[PDB]
Amino acid sequence: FPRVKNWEVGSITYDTLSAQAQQDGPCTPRRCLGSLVFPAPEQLLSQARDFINQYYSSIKRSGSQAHEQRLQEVEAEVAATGTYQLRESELVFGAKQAWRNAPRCVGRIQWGKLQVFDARDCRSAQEMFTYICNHIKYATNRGNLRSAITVFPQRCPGRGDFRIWNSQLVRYAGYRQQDGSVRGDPANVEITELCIQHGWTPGNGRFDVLPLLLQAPDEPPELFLLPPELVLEVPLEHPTLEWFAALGLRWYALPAVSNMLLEIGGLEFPAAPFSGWYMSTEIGTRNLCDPHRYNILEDVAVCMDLDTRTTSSLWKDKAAVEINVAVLHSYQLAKVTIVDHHAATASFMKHLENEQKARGGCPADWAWIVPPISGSLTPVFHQEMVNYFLSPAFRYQPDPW
Amino acid sequence: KFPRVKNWEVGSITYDTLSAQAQQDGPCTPRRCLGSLVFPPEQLLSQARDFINQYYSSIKRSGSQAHEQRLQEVEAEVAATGTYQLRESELVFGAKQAWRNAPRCVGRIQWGKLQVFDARDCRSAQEMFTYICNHIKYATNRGNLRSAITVFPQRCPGRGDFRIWNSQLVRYAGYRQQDGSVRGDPANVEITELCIQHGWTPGNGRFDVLPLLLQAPDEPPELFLLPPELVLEVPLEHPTLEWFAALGLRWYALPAVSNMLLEIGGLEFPAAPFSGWYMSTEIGTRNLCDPHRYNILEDVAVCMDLDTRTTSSLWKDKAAVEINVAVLHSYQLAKVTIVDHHAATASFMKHLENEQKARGGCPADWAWIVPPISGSLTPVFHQEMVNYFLSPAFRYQPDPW
Ligand code: HEM
Ligand code: HEM
Ligand SMILES: Cc1cc(N)nc(-c2cc(CN(C)C)cc(F)c2F)c1
Ligand SMILES: Cc1cc(N)nc(-c2cc(CN(C)C)cc(F)c2F)c1
Ligand SMILES: C[C@H](O)[C@H](O)[C@H]1CNc2nc(N)[nH]c(=O)c2N1
Ligand SMILES: C[C@H](O)[C@H](O)[C@H]1CNc2nc(N)[nH]c(=O)c2N1
Ligand SMILES: [Cl-]
Ligand SMILES: [Cl-]
Ligand SMILES: [Gd+3]
Ligand SMILES: [Gd+3]
Ligand SMILES: [Gd+3]
Ligand SMILES: [Zn+2]
Repeated sequence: FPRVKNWEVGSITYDTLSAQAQQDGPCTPRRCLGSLVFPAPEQLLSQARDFINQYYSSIKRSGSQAHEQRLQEVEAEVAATGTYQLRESELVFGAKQAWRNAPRCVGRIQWGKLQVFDARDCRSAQEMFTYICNHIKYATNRGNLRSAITVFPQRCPGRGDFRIWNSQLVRYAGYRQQDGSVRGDPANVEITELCIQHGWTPGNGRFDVLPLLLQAPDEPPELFLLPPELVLEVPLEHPTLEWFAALGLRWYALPAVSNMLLEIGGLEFPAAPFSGWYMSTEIGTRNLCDPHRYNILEDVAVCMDLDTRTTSSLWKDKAAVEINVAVLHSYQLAKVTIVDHHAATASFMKHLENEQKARGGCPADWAWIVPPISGSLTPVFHQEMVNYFLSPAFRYQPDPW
Repeated sequence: KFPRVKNWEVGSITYDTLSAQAQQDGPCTPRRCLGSLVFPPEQLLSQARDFINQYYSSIKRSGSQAHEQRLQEVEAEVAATGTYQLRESELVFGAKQAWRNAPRCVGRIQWGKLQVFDARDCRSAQEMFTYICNHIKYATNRGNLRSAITVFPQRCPGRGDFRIWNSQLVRYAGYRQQDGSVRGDPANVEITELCIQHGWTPGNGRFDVLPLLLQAPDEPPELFLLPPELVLEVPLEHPTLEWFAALGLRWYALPAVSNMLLEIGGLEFPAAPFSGWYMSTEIGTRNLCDPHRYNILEDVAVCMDLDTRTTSSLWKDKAAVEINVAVLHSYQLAKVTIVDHHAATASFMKHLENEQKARGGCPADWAWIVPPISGSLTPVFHQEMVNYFLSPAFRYQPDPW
């Protein structure tokens, strides 16, 4: 078992949980690919049997009558139907484990506090849309955000997939420009083009909320506009730099990932959007300061009267810190849940300790856990981590187009 | 078998064909990634053969004249003596290649400009001290730093090793207390306790330069007071924060690692101190602000009148940036070579493109290349990287006790 050192404290643990890692990752003893972003009945039975084992351990009924009977129930169903159905309590437990197991999520101290909406009876894209609106309404909760997931019907033989084509429920349009630039969010150029191609009349602002493209099985995707009142947003201002408000920047309250696959016990839910709340660096650092995103860093630094002609002034670092301050101030002013990178990483350390006692380790992707600014100022920088895949899990999946 | 690697800023794709040559297995497996961990008889001929082939290809002389001839003499040397000695030019080429191959080094754009001092005819700590002193004075060069490595005699059985006991040639003392805690540098509490144990008169301050412990084969170590005019230091001041000087902070000009083991063509050099020049985050962020190092971050924030009562004021981030400003300002005013993390990472990207063409890839350790502040503000953050082991190499080794 790998030994894991924390260099700030000097302490040492062994990740015995990694030994149970089911699926395989991208590294070998020849070479590490840790930094890469994107790395049959008997085998369904095998995954199902293991998850069922997990569930019955969690309810302190391991090896019980009910446990054996559920094993045989799942075997009979797979033999007879090629698949099987989760009980509602198993789905709730599966969804929480998927969050708990997500190595790149720094917010996992909260994994047990998750609201699971069971939309496995959903029938169409219209019903899907209503479920999604209710998720957004509940999660947003007028700024006091609540973690949630809505699970749409599972992949099953004979029918197509439910799919949300959008990568998040709230996304700003990215318009390819006259001269070749992008107006709005460049991360969303492709989904923006798909939306117009599917009948959306575009806007031309920098913060135009996209419609949803919702796909029912064996159906073309269907365009749905979100009611403006469900989409809570936060104008960005800076507590001391009054000119900052004249940038006209905004961001939305709810981070709701909608393009990932939820796998539980070998069953695959290709549509299962989940939401929590933002860590301020996602917005302040990545969304606003990535060169390939809104790319405001230089314009802010010029306004700050920094010397932008030499890197050694650290104008980039200074302007990025004030952009992050503005995000935190703006969300607190608006009374919208947000966490800074110091508090989030400090809570993730408590998660790693809880997980050490509970399971013998914690799958964690150092390069995603450490924030994109002030890395070594946070405790996770000095924490060695073991990255591996546990199931239940959220997986990436191809775009449906 | 050739890992695809993407740069997410530009969207460009390369393939790392050089990874196919990786000899020494790393710590990662398909089951788990350990990339974030700091520290994870005639086989000598295959390593020697391989390194000689490397030498002659780099000078367009493969399969010709001196190549075969040199292949035979290394065979003969090992057959007769059980080892071999490097040609001077091979020693030069090997040191440069070990630097070039160092995955954690962001400064490898400089890898072709390296001054190699050949101390292979050394004997006794007194002689080492003279070599180390020539190195320091040459490398320092009145602040116009020049990269340099002094190569002490190789290892052979029956005879003990040459070892420099200090991790670096310049280290500040760490003195324990009537209460456990440390005055000075806590990274060096241990070598400070050894020097004191071996007869050194300790100081009282927080920036006392430690003396050297130099070890000849099979002889106990000898203390050596470094010539005080040979240790160039920089008192730290801030361009606009006048009180920053009064904090009494200093750092030394020359980063000279003196505990790593140079391996070329199967031969091992336990004493081969290499030096270059600092990247400013090394001092301003890690050495001064790590909680287990000088841990000055809150002291500067108090002086800046920052709100240390909430993490969301980003007082840690603001103080951090100013400390880094003060390092860059002080070193520039003292006319001592230094490179900020923006310039350094931009040059590393240049290096990768150079190495893609010259060798089909480059071993890079993402967690070490990305700077410890403002990570995603540098281009290397957005570059996927492949980590693997090539020879010749700088390898870690046990403390000589
Ligand atoms: C409650 C507060 C939450 C916080 C503060 C938080 C924080 C984060 C952050 C900062 C990331 C990195 C995203 C990026 O850099 O693009 C992330 C990734 C992730 N989070 Fe969390 N999250 C929260 C809630 C949730 C919930 C409720 C779930 C699922 C039920 C979840 C599952 C995931 C997954 C699967 C990823 C990986 C996404 C990927 O690989 O691209 N998170 N989280
Ligand atoms: C010329 C300017 C140079 C710069 C700016 C530079 C920069 C750096 C930095 C920032 C690190 C990370 C070390 C740490 O965080 O503790 C590093 C590591 C390293 N450097 Fe360079 N370096 C330079 C020259 C050299 C030279 C001349 C050599 C050898 C001949 C070298 C070999 C290494 C090695 C082996 C490591 C890995 C050490 C470790 O893993 O702790 N560097 N370098
Ligand atoms: C539930 C949740 C909470 C949170 N705070 N972030 C995310 C999250 C965000 C992004 C967008 N990035 C460009 C920032 C990408 C992902 F893959 C995520 F998982 C998800
Ligand atoms: C030649 C060279 C140049 C440079 N800029 N740094 C280093 C360097 C520094 C440290 C100390 N760290 C705690 C910061 C550790 C290492 F292993 C290094 F290699 C070496
Ligand atoms: C190429 C590199 O792996 C990539 O930029 C990663 C690094 N770490 C990250 N970490 C988080 N949290 N989010 C990200 O998008 C990334 N991107
Ligand atoms: C645990 C983690 O791997 C460790 O703190 C590493 C991360 N990256 C680093 N990068 C550099 N350049 N130097 C370091 O000491 C470290 N420490
Ligand atoms: Cl986002
Ligand atoms: Cl150092
Ligand atoms: Gd004002
Ligand atoms: Gd303008
Ligand atoms: Gd006062
Ligand atoms: Zn790895």
